[PDB]
Amino acid sequence: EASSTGRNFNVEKINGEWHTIILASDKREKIEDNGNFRLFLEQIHVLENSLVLKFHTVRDEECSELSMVADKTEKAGEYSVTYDGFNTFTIPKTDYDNFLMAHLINEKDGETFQLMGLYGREPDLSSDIKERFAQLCEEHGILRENIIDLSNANRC
Ligand SMILES: CCC(=O)CCC(C)(C)O
Repeated sequence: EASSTGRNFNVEKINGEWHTIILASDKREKIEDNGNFRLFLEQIHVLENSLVLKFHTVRDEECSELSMVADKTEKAGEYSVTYDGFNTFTIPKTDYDNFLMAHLINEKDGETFQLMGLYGREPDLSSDIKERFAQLCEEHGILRENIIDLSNANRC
């Protein structure tokens, strides 16, 4: 297990397929049925100073491809991407082969909100990992009512 902000982090290892398992935010509407941030990650392609992120959005079961590139910032293990405002994110924890936890801060017109996600190499993860994710969300001030499990709706 490693953190993108640590020194033993090997970016190249998060390359490949991933799935959105759980999404959480202190701004629930952002990840609800019609939210701009209810994104289902499909793949991460690691570049020297960037990350190519491929997702799909869903509207009444219809899926649409979406891609974007996040660039490294001045801070180690942190990336930024423009999407409905300015976003910076880090990877507080991942084991490379099974799960990945992300933490993002969005700033738009003086307004801010944070989003945290749990991603898996498989379309679902154990309840222990999910609970461990819920505990990290708590530490960031995000309550369970604002945590949404999408493991049963992440496929097209
Ligand atoms: C605009 C980019 C996102 O919402 C999701 C970022 C990750 C996959 C890092 O959590």
